[PDB]
Amino acid sequence: NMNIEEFTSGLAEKGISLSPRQLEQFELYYDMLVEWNEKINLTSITEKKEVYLKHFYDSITAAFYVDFNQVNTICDVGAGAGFPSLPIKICFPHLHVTIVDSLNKRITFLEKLSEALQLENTTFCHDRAETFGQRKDVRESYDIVTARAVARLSVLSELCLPLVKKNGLFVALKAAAEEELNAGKKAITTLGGELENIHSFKLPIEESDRNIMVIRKIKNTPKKYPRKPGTPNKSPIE
Repeated sequence: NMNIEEFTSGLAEKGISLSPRQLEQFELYYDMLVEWNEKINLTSITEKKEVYLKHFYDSITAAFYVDFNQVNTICDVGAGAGFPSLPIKICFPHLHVTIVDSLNKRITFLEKLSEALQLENTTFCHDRAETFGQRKDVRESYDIVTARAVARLSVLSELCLPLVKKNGLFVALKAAAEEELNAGKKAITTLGGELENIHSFKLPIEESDRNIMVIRKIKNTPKKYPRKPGTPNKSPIE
Protein backbone atom coordinates (compact mmCIF):
# COMPACT_ATOMS: atom_id res chain seq x y z
CA ASN A 1 0.00 0.00 0.00
CA MET A 2 3.03 2.23 -0.63
CA ASN A 3 2.73 4.58 -3.62
CA ILE A 4 5.78 5.98 -5.45
CA GLU A 5 5.74 9.24 -3.45
CA GLU A 6 5.50 7.43 -0.12
CA PHE A 7 8.38 5.20 -1.25
CA THR A 8 10.49 8.16 -2.39
CA SER A 9 9.72 10.36 0.64
CA GLY A 10 10.08 7.48 3.12
CA LEU A 11 13.60 6.80 1.88
CA ALA A 12 14.46 10.52 1.80
CA GLU A 13 13.57 10.74 5.53
CA LYS A 14 16.16 8.01 6.17
CA GLY A 15 18.87 9.71 4.11
CA ILE A 16 18.37 7.93 0.79
CA SER A 17 17.49 10.28 -2.09
CA LEU A 18 16.65 8.46 -5.33
CA SER A 19 17.64 9.81 -8.76
CA PRO A 20 15.37 9.44 -11.83
CA ARG A 21 17.62 6.51 -12.86
CA GLN A 22 17.15 4.74 -9.53
CA LEU A 23 13.37 5.20 -9.72
CA GLU A 24 13.29 3.78 -13.25
CA GLN A 25 15.39 0.85 -12.05
CA PHE A 26 12.69 0.00 -9.46
CA GLU A 27 9.94 0.25 -12.09
CA LEU A 28 11.84 -2.18 -14.30
CA TYR A 29 12.54 -4.46 -11.36
CA TYR A 30 8.78 -4.56 -10.66
CA ASP A 31 7.90 -5.27 -14.31
CA MET A 32 10.45 -8.07 -14.65
CA LEU A 33 9.63 -9.64 -11.29
CA VAL A 34 5.90 -9.93 -12.07
CA GLU A 35 6.53 -11.11 -15.66
CA TRP A 36 8.97 -13.85 -14.66
CA ASN A 37 6.71 -14.78 -11.72
CA GLU A 38 4.26 -16.07 -14.37
CA LYS A 39 6.98 -18.50 -15.53
CA ILE A 40 8.41 -19.48 -12.08
CA ASN A 41 7.70 -18.94 -8.32
CA LEU A 42 9.56 -15.72 -7.46
CA THR A 43 7.16 -13.78 -5.25
CA SER A 44 3.96 -14.26 -3.21
CA ILE A 45 3.15 -10.59 -3.82
CA THR A 46 2.46 -9.05 -7.25
CA GLU A 47 0.42 -5.88 -6.64
CA LYS A 48 2.75 -2.97 -7.39
CA LYS A 49 2.29 -0.95 -4.17
CA GLU A 50 2.65 -4.15 -2.16
CA VAL A 51 5.94 -5.03 -3.91
CA TYR A 52 7.31 -1.50 -3.33
CA LEU A 53 6.54 -1.78 0.38
CA LYS A 54 7.24 -5.46 1.14
CA HIS A 55 10.15 -6.10 -1.19
CA PHE A 56 11.82 -2.84 -2.20
CA TYR A 57 11.36 -0.69 0.90
CA ASP A 58 11.66 -3.69 3.26
CA SER A 59 15.02 -4.62 1.64
CA ILE A 60 16.38 -1.07 1.79
CA THR A 61 15.67 -0.88 5.55
CA ALA A 62 18.99 -2.66 6.10
CA ALA A 63 20.65 0.59 4.93
CA PHE A 64 18.91 2.45 7.75
CA TYR A 65 21.07 0.56 10.29
CA VAL A 66 24.28 -0.26 8.46
CA ASP A 67 26.29 2.28 6.42
CA PHE A 68 26.75 0.79 2.94
CA ASN A 69 28.92 3.76 1.91
CA GLN A 70 31.67 2.32 4.16
CA VAL A 71 31.78 -1.07 2.46
CA ASN A 72 32.53 -2.50 -0.96
CA THR A 73 31.45 -6.14 -1.20
CA ILE A 74 28.13 -7.86 -0.37
CA CYS A 75 27.05 -11.47 -0.61
CA ASP A 76 23.36 -12.28 -0.44
CA VAL A 77 22.21 -15.78 0.51
CA GLY A 78 18.78 -15.19 -1.02
CA ALA A 79 15.31 -16.49 -1.95
CA GLY A 80 16.16 -16.00 -5.67
CA ALA A 81 14.35 -12.72 -6.39
CA GLY A 82 17.27 -10.48 -5.38
CA PHE A 83 16.03 -9.31 -1.97
CA PRO A 84 17.51 -7.49 -0.15
CA SER A 85 20.81 -6.97 -1.98
CA LEU A 86 19.50 -5.73 -5.32
CA PRO A 87 17.34 -2.89 -3.94
CA ILE A 88 20.41 -2.01 -1.78
CA LYS A 89 22.65 -2.15 -4.87
CA ILE A 90 20.27 0.23 -6.72
CA CYS A 91 20.57 2.67 -3.79
CA PHE A 92 24.34 2.13 -3.39
CA PRO A 93 25.62 1.43 -6.90
CA HIS A 94 29.33 1.34 -5.82
CA LEU A 95 28.68 -2.05 -4.25
CA HIS A 96 30.02 -5.31 -5.68
CA VAL A 97 27.16 -7.76 -5.15
CA THR A 98 27.20 -11.56 -5.26
CA ILE A 99 24.02 -13.58 -4.86
CA VAL A 100 24.15 -17.35 -4.31
CA ASP A 101 21.00 -19.40 -5.07
CA SER A 102 20.27 -23.14 -5.38
CA LEU A 103 17.84 -22.90 -8.33
CA ASN A 104 19.37 -22.20 -11.73
CA LYS A 105 16.03 -20.89 -13.03
CA ARG A 106 16.23 -18.14 -10.40
CA ILE A 107 19.87 -17.44 -11.29
CA THR A 108 18.67 -16.95 -14.88
CA PHE A 109 16.08 -14.38 -13.72
CA LEU A 110 18.74 -12.50 -11.70
CA GLU A 111 21.14 -12.40 -14.66
CA LYS A 112 18.43 -10.98 -16.99
CA LEU A 113 17.28 -8.56 -14.30
CA SER A 114 20.82 -7.28 -13.71
CA GLU A 115 21.32 -6.78 -17.46
CA ALA A 116 18.03 -4.87 -17.86
CA LEU A 117 18.86 -2.71 -14.85
CA GLN A 118 22.35 -2.07 -16.25
CA LEU A 119 24.01 -3.06 -13.00
CA GLU A 120 27.81 -3.25 -12.81
CA ASN A 121 29.79 -5.61 -10.58
CA THR A 122 27.11 -8.23 -9.94
CA THR A 123 27.95 -11.92 -9.70
CA PHE A 124 25.34 -14.68 -9.62
CA CYS A 125 26.33 -18.15 -8.49
CA HIS A 126 24.21 -21.27 -8.88
CA ASP A 127 25.17 -23.19 -5.76
CA ARG A 128 23.98 -24.53 -2.44
CA ALA A 129 25.06 -22.09 0.30
CA GLU A 130 26.76 -24.99 2.14
CA THR A 131 28.87 -25.68 -0.94
CA PHE A 132 29.52 -21.99 -1.65
CA GLY A 133 30.86 -21.31 1.89
CA GLN A 134 33.48 -24.04 1.70
CA ARG A 135 34.95 -22.67 -1.54
CA LYS A 136 38.46 -21.27 -0.99
CA ASP A 137 37.83 -18.34 -3.37
CA VAL A 138 34.78 -16.93 -1.51
CA ARG A 139 35.06 -18.16 2.11
CA GLU A 140 35.34 -15.22 4.54
CA SER A 141 35.73 -12.81 1.63
CA TYR A 142 32.77 -10.37 1.91
CA ASP A 143 32.40 -7.09 3.85
CA ILE A 144 28.73 -7.77 4.48
CA VAL A 145 26.67 -10.91 4.06
CA THR A 146 22.92 -10.29 3.99
CA ALA A 147 19.99 -12.63 4.20
CA ARG A 148 16.30 -11.94 4.33
CA ALA A 149 14.95 -15.35 5.18
CA VAL A 150 12.41 -17.32 7.17
CA ALA A 151 15.23 -19.75 8.05
CA ARG A 152 15.87 -20.47 11.70
CA LEU A 153 18.64 -18.14 12.92
CA SER A 154 20.94 -21.08 13.82
CA VAL A 155 20.64 -22.44 10.28
CA LEU A 156 20.93 -19.02 8.63
CA SER A 157 24.05 -18.24 10.69
CA GLU A 158 25.80 -21.45 9.51
CA LEU A 159 25.12 -20.51 5.90
CA CYS A 160 26.08 -16.83 6.24
CA LEU A 161 28.84 -16.32 8.82
CA PRO A 162 31.47 -18.46 6.97
CA LEU A 163 31.28 -15.97 4.07
CA VAL A 164 31.89 -12.85 6.19
CA LYS A 165 35.45 -11.48 6.32
CA LYS A 166 36.98 -10.96 9.74
CA ASN A 167 35.53 -7.74 11.23
CA GLY A 168 32.77 -7.67 8.58
CA LEU A 169 29.01 -8.00 9.23
CA PHE A 170 26.29 -10.57 8.85
CA VAL A 171 22.95 -8.74 8.54
CA ALA A 172 19.78 -10.82 8.92
CA LEU A 173 16.41 -9.32 8.00
CA LYS A 174 13.69 -11.15 9.93
CA ALA A 175 10.06 -10.65 10.99
CA ALA A 176 10.46 -11.63 14.71
CA ALA A 177 10.98 -15.74 19.20
CA GLU A 178 13.00 -15.89 22.45
CA GLU A 179 13.73 -19.62 21.88
CA GLU A 180 15.19 -19.40 18.34
CA LEU A 181 17.12 -16.26 19.24
CA ASN A 182 18.69 -18.15 22.16
CA ALA A 183 19.72 -21.06 19.90
CA GLY A 184 20.81 -18.46 17.33
CA LYS A 185 23.05 -16.66 19.82
CA LYS A 186 24.91 -19.88 20.60
CA ALA A 187 25.39 -20.80 16.93
CA ILE A 188 26.61 -17.24 16.22
CA THR A 189 29.32 -17.57 18.90
CA THR A 190 30.39 -21.00 17.58
CA LEU A 191 30.61 -19.65 14.04
CA GLY A 192 32.90 -16.73 15.03
CA GLY A 193 30.29 -13.98 15.31
CA GLU A 194 29.08 -11.57 17.97
CA LEU A 195 25.59 -10.09 18.01
CA GLU A 196 25.94 -6.28 18.02
CA ASN A 197 22.33 -5.12 17.72
CA ILE A 198 18.79 -6.19 17.10
CA HIS A 199 16.77 -3.33 15.65
CA SER A 200 13.01 -3.74 16.09
CA PHE A 201 10.58 -1.60 14.17
CA LYS A 202 7.39 -1.77 12.10
CA LEU A 203 6.98 -1.67 8.36
CA PRO A 204 5.21 1.57 7.39
CA ILE A 205 1.50 1.42 6.45
CA GLU A 206 1.05 -2.30 7.22
CA GLU A 207 2.66 -1.79 10.68
CA SER A 208 3.94 -5.38 10.77
CA ASP A 209 6.90 -6.16 13.01
CA ARG A 210 10.39 -6.38 11.60
CA ASN A 211 13.75 -7.20 13.21
CA ILE A 212 17.20 -6.65 11.76
CA MET A 213 20.07 -8.44 13.46
CA VAL A 214 23.61 -7.10 12.98
CA ILE A 215 26.36 -9.56 13.82
CA ARG A 216 30.07 -8.75 13.77
CA LYS A 217 32.56 -11.34 12.54
CA ILE A 218 34.99 -11.32 15.49
CA LYS A 219 37.00 -14.49 14.74
CA ASN A 220 37.42 -17.08 11.99
CA THR A 221 34.74 -19.71 11.41
CA PRO A 222 35.82 -23.29 12.24
CA LYS A 223 36.68 -25.29 9.09
CA LYS A 224 33.87 -27.81 9.65
CA TYR A 225 31.26 -25.07 8.98
CA PRO A 226 29.22 -24.89 6.88
CA ARG A 227 28.51 -28.62 6.99
CA LYS A 228 27.40 -30.57 3.88
CA PRO A 229 24.30 -29.39 1.90
CA GLY A 230 21.24 -30.25 4.01
CA THR A 231 23.13 -31.02 7.23
CA PRO A 232 22.53 -27.55 8.79
CA ASN A 233 18.78 -27.99 8.19
CA LYS A 234 18.68 -31.56 9.53
CA SER A 235 20.88 -30.90 12.56
CA PRO A 236 21.18 -27.15 13.26
CA ILE A 237 24.19 -26.19 15.41
CA GLU A 238 21.85 -25.21 18.22
